[PDB]
Amino acid sequence: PFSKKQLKVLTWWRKASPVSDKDGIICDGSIRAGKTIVMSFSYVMWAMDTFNEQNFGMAGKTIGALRRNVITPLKRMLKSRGYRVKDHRADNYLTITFKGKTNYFYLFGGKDESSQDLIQGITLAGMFFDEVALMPESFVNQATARCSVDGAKLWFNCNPAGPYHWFKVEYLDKLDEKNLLHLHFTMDDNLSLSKQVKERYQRMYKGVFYQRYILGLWVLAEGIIYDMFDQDEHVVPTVPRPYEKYYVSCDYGTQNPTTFGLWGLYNGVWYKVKEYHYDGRKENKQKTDQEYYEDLMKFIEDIEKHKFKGVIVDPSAASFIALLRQKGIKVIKAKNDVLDGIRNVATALNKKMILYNDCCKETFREYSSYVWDEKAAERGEDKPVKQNDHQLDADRYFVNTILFG
Repeated sequence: PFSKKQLKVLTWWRKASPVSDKDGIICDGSIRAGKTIVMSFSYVMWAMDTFNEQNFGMAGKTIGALRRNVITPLKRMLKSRGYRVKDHRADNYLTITFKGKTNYFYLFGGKDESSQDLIQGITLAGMFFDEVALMPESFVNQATARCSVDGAKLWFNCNPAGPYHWFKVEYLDKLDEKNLLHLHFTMDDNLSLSKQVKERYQRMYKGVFYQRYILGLWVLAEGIIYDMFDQDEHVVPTVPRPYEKYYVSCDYGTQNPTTFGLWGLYNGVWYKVKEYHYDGRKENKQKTDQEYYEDLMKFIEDIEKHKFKGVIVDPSAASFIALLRQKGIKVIKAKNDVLDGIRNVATALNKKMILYNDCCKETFREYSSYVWDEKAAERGEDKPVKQNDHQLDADRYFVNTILFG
């Protein structure tokens, strides 16, 4: 069962609809509202019905993201209803055929290099954006400019960012000016989710991320980032526990602070067991990659190497990664997504996927001074102020790479 609102996405374009004259549709709102899948399916339906031997565009933050989110379940859904699909993987387009008709669906990425050469020249009968909130504005405008065929329709799908964000300002606020339908989506509009499963997702988020991804609201990122951190809840005594696995997470910095952090699993919870924190300026002495390698070994002396699963480090610190690999240390390149990492660290704090030993003094100080960039947030761009963020960046590298995936 599709909800009343999901059905509106499936039927708005059909000639029988009152709102079929509109030049496109925007579906913003909460996560898990069942909007990405119905809107993807409706786009293909529409395209197949309305045109023949015509080109269409589908876009994501990256072509991979687009495939995992949208295409792969869309293809199973299309095959079910009796559409013949043929994915041309390396070429990044599909040919869907249905009741004698055939159309061409090209896959693009927001920042992708190969995409930006194709979108300069291709002609399109329509365009579809998934997570348009994340895509760069310039690519989105250049893609709509390629929709030159008569009867073309623009389809936008996203989750909320800040209310100064270009997509809010230029598309959602200027809704009649571009002649677009708008359907806002909540978890109420996903009938497959039980009141049991829905209350589980509401627990996952608090603060700005709750207001954005649950209430569906374009609310401003302001003040303390991890407002849900709570020394009652998240700090525990620094006493030995029988840890199953281990990692070390590392923000590298010669000029700045370098930090390590021993993470350790125990009954479904990862504990930041201790912290390393070396400042060049304060100590009045920088450190070489050798010296940090040496320190990293002292940092993990006491743990059993059969439980130690590797050092997570930012790809930028390659000079360090080279050395660590020469010394037979397993390196994991960190999933360095800033905004999505911050979002996940909070979700881990809220669900209590992580806890901290009371000895993590530098980390707790950073929690109280990690703040959103206020100036940039009111330009549309949600960013952290990169200052007192060295333990918290390492903690993000760990949570985003190990816990989430």
